[PDB]
Amino acid sequence: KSDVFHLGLTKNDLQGATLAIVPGDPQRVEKIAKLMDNPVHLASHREFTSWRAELDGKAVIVCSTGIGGPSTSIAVEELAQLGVRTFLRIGTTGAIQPHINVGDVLVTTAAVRLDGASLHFAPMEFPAVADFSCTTALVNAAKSVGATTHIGITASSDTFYPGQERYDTFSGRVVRHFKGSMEEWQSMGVMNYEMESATLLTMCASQGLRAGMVAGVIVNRTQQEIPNEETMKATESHAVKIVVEAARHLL
Amino acid sequence: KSDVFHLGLTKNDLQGATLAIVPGDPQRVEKIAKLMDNPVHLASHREFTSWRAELDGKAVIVCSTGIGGPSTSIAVEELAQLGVRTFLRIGTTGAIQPHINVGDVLVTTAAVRLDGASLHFAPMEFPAVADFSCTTALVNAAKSVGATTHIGITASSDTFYPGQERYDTFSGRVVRHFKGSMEEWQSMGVMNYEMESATLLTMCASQGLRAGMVAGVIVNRTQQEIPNEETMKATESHAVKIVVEAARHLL
Amino acid sequence: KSDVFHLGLTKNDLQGATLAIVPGDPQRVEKIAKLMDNPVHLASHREFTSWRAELDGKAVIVCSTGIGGPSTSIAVEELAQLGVRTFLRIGTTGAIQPHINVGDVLVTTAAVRLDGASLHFAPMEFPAVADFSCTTALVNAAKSVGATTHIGITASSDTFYPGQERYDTFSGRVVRHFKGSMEEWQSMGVMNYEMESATLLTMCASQGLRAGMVAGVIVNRTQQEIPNEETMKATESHAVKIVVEAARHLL
Amino acid sequence: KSDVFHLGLTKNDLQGATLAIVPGDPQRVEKIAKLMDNPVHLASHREFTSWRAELDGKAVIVCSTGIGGPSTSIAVEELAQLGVRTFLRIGTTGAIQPHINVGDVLVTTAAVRLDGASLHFAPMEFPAVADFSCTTALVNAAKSVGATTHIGITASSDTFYPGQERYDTFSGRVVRHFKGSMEEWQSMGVMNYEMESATLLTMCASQGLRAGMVAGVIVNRTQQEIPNEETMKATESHAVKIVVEAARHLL
Amino acid sequence: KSDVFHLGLTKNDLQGATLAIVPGDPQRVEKIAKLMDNPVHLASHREFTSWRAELDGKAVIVCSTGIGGPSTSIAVEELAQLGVRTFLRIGTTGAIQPHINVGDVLVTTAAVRLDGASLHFAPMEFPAVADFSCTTALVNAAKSVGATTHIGITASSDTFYPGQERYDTFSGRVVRHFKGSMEEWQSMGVMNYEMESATLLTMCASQGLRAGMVAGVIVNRTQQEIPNEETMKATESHAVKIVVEAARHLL
Amino acid sequence: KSDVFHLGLTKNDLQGATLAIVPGDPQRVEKIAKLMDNPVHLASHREFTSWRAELDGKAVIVCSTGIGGPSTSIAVEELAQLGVRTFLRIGTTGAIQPHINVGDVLVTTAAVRLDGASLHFAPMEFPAVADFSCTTALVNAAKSVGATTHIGITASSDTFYPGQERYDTFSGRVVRHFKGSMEEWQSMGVMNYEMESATLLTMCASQGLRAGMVAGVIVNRTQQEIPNEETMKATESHAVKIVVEAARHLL
Ligand code: NA
Ligand code: NA
Ligand code: NA
Repeated sequence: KSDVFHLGLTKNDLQGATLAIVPGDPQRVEKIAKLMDNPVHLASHREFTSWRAELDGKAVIVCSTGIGGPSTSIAVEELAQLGVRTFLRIGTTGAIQPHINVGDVLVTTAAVRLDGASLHFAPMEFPAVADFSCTTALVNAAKSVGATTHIGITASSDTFYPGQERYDTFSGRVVRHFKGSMEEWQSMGVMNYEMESATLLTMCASQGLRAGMVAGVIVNRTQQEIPNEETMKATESHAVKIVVEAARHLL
Repeated sequence: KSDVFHLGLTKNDLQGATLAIVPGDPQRVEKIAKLMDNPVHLASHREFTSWRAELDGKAVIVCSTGIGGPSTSIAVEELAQLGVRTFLRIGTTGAIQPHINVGDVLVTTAAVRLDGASLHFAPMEFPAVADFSCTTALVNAAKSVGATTHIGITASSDTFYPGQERYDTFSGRVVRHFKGSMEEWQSMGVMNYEMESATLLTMCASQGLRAGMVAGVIVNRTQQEIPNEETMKATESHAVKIVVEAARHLL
Repeated sequence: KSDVFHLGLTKNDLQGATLAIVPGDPQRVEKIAKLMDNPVHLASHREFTSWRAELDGKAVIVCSTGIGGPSTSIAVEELAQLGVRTFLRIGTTGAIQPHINVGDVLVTTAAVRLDGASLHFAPMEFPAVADFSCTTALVNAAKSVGATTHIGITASSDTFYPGQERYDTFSGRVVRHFKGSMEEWQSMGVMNYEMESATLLTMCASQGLRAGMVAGVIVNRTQQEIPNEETMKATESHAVKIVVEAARHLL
Repeated sequence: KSDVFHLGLTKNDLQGATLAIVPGDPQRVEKIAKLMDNPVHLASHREFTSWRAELDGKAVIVCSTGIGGPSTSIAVEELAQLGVRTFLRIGTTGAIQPHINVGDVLVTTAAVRLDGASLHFAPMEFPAVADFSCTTALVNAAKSVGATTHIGITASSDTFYPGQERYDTFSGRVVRHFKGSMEEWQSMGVMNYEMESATLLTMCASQGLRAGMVAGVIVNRTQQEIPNEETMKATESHAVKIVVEAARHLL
Repeated sequence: KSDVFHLGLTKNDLQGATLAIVPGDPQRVEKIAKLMDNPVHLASHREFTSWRAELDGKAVIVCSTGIGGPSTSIAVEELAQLGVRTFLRIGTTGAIQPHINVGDVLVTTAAVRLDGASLHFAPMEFPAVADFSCTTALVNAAKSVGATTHIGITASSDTFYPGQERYDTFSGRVVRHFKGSMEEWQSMGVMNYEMESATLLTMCASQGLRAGMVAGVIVNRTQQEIPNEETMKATESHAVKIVVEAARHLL
Repeated sequence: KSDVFHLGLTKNDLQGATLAIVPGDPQRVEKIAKLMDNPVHLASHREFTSWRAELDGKAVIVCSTGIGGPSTSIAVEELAQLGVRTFLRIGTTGAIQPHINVGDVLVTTAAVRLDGASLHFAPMEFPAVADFSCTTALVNAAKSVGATTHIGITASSDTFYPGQERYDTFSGRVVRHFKGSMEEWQSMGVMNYEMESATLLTMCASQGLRAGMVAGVIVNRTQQEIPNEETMKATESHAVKIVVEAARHLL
């Protein structure tokens, strides 16, 4: 009954939308859609919850990716089969540089490919680079709403734990290749870790699709505080504001 | 109030469970749990839906992993922090060998690592191999219900599309190293594709955890039919019966 | 005059044998054959000594592989051209885990591929995994004769010295990639080192042949004692008993 | 008497310059410098010819890199030791996409790393990405002079011949991994080949330096014409005007 | 009673020998030793048969390596522990270039590393190169007996079958990365295949030992004839005469 | 007007020359040519300065390569299109072994491939090995003029700074893969670092061209002195004498 294998959507469901905002968490989709006009629930299958809304009179889709490159790759492919050509990722993230503060915004120009799915689209030599128009719209949007913004490289990991050098785990073990890797990325000016951008950016850049990514900083691993839940939600809302404002300039 | 970062579970929720049945789809969790005694919904956050039930008087957890190694690695880690030591993967799958029929059951001895998350636990040379006791229990359980069973190697891909050499896609492109890859795996006796076992098996085998995997066949790509909804349901139930029977012998 | 390039055997020499027991040392072949009925010498060319015997009325071949993947790959290929479909490796080995004692038996489910010849059959991503029927027969055989058995992963090295992190050598040097590697394997639960199983298991698993491996523990590198020669021979004989008993269940 | 090993320059020679325009050809340096105020020849050693000039009252250096990552890496390092923090690459290039015409301008967002020197600064997974402020200034400058501009990915090769899949050569041979590579890059949206950007961008992005790249199109390999000398000169001047205008906004 | 783990030799057995002639086949050792003065059998264990003889009044050892890098690496290590510093490989080989005729002699300057054991001594980027003094002595010796000699690169494979692109095998399959590989080596001027030189040369070059290799051509795969037994014997003797003559100048 | 894309040369310019001496520095070419008869300037384009001269009545070309594999690869290809079949590299170099003294001569048998351009001609497994005739001529020439000569392996790096483990740099950073690499090469008997030989030797050895390399030692990194400029020039002249004398024996 669906037109795609996983999302549970038909072409008609999108009502001509060609831009998607793609958060990770299905439970966050509704909140984003409600910033815009006539928000409606389209489907919820597996980790993929999708809502439609209208932005300056144009249909947009908000669709969750789940955690990681593999589910992200399914969402992007199936949305592309449904007519989406522009993908904007919104998230919240840690930072790994001392000058980046909680509440700041990160716009990702390109990703360190510590994932597997990106390799299914392009060999490692190929850059996991964002579309310039999307990045520009995100930077301008952040400037417009008075954000403190950092623009640069993000490390994109297939794991939350060892790939980000976390040792407070069941085994306490980090495999050799990843032990000391965080210090390496820090030394090269990498801003932060997350888990989807290498796949998203590589997939889009090699498939004629436009992608960008913005995130709000909720923790800094170099001066690590327990996040205040109110502050997290405020930073999340701030990043969501930026991604929607950027989308307006990409329609 | 959660004891873990993603699953929204406490140690108390598990009531001493040390075995988890782990399907991919959150909506499949309830149906598996309800085959056992005193099933109770625990939590639903992101792609992770968890239920507790009782098997021969012992608590067991059913928890979804989402699609792909990255979310699987989070579920396994956090379940391990909550006391789970044995993980049984249940799924439905296609097959890529002519002798494997729809309705047959596949037990996976090891995976071809076409993923990224497995590398965050062990270098590529390390085998993505199942635990012998889990594999034995699954094979025995399949025999007990009179299944037609194939035991062998599964190719575990970070993508549904190019990594499984699908061409009916947005771009119709498959990157060089995956072009012709399906024929290679077929020639080497690989049974099927799926998207989580390389991570699950590598992780568990390198972290002192036990893992096995069973799947019901719903399609064969060498003799490809549209699956019948009734047949898929019966195959799902057949495979679920096998995984629960295996769990009985692993408590 | 021979039917194969290296083994010095004809098809008729095997008298219908479809199972081979494959030790490393040519000088050990006769001893194994003599456990069975009507043992006869077939050939001795290079490192390949072969004997025929009968097990429960069926011809079996015992053929040495020499040390390493390359000569093993020749033996397996040429035996396969002579009708052998099942290969059981028997050896004696060190262990690298504290809980494994001298005189214990190891059944290998899969190998860490620290060899070169396995790559000539399958890319690194492919698992060097044993056949489930062979592994089951070996586990059951070990259980039957009262062995203390460990089941799991073996590191399979192209060298005896640097690849197993031995420093009491001519140069005392271990190349960077291998320095500290033993600790890595130990941390991942690897049981032991040997030198042929990655090739044997990868070759067989990718070529439609069945293979398994059992070994007797003669030394433990974590609590390292000089082996008593009588104890070594007894452990060797015990492992040989197990491999022959397993073979009976694979005919 | 030089402050650096190769360039033959002193700190004093730069007169406080912190921005460099870096063409490949030493003979191109004078022409670029003479577009600005008070141009002066500084030094010529090996492939490194350097001139100083003034732009809006501020000192800027023009320095050639030679062909390839290795000489580029020397120039960037030694210029950084002399106070340069911003590097703008100017070149002329072919194109490999049908929609890109002779006389068009290419701004590079990131490079495919088909080089070796980039690996001496960051592992392959790290993106060879341009600085956002530099890329923005180049795009804005191109707009200011009314250029037809394409913004995207460039393939950066350590060779002119096999790495760009040229067959009209001494041997007519292209090694396996480069045979068919051009079609791969074309399918992934790559604009053009050149020979320095992977090193330049990776180096700068991992060392806290800012880099961008602009190039004028002189030939298109999908519709290959012999370039007219007059047209090439005009295109060179057009691109040089763009890089100088961008430099104005980066001082 | 042995001083080494595998060879069954004592320091005394060598009587001060510091040069070894190392054929692959244990049965070839006696014939080589008997060309020199006072030949004596030392030991035969596994694939390692050793004889001592005298050349211009000086002790030399002839010791077999078995097939492949792994057993070769054991022989070289243990001979080095027994005082051997110079290793001369003697073999017979096929050729893969049309200009190389049966009965010709090949002196190997370096090897293509299609093995695994070489990597246990040096990373892949390190050249599997022969010692200049050994190569010179072999070339001079070949000239002294009036050989037709080709000097160049040999491809050194961990397998006899797929790594040398043989298809007349059990499976008839050659894994992707070896399919078409022979044509690649031919185009690059590679003379021949064998199975030990990558390990021998890499090991020796990285461990302060001297190694060279000479081989007599018995077949040419571009103009493939069944070898005549008489011709092979003559070619063997011709090559053995060369290796002994070279040894004279390396004492 | 030129017959090649970069060198600015025609076939006639070479007057039948089939041997090239290839230094790095364009400003050094004239000095080398003037050792021979009738030296004349042919062209100076980019980093490629070429002079013709006559050696024992035969035309020879001296042509600079610039720094690095990429420009070297252009020079070699274009000279080959102009009829050059033999390439002799002359340089001055550091040494990394304690026994090598300033003023000594190094003849390179093969290179460690720490470059990128070599991979555009042959996969990493292929040896970056010099031609035996060229190496022999260089060794004999060094012996003839009373040089103190070391023959062996050179590490060939795409960078001057991090690839040779230099820390007195702008960032002071050396990427993980290269940190501690110098000690590794020293332990394997590598003589020295330079920047072009991996490309030159790999390219030539795989393309049917003959290449060799000789260098004068101007510094030893293990007992590091500031070079005396007079000593440097004398050592340079000594190495130039050797390369020209070798060329006489290769015509
Ligand atoms: Na997921
Ligand atoms: Na062997
Ligand atoms: Na250059």
